[PDB]
Amino acid sequence: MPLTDPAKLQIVQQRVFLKKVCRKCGALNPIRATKCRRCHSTNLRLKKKELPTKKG
Ligand SMILES: [Zn+2]
Repeated sequence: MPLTDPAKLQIVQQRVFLKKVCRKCGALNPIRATKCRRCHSTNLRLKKKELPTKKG
């Protein structure tokens, strides 16, 4: 991301798991966060992990 840190304790350092975006605000929280840092409503959805080519 535009904020290019060296390596936080997040998925920035080569992870296939994306971040979670609040379905209320659209606030994307770290995979470490338990809930939204906007409304604290625990209403987050992790972005489409997607697939490589086939299922598995
Ligand atoms: Zn929210």
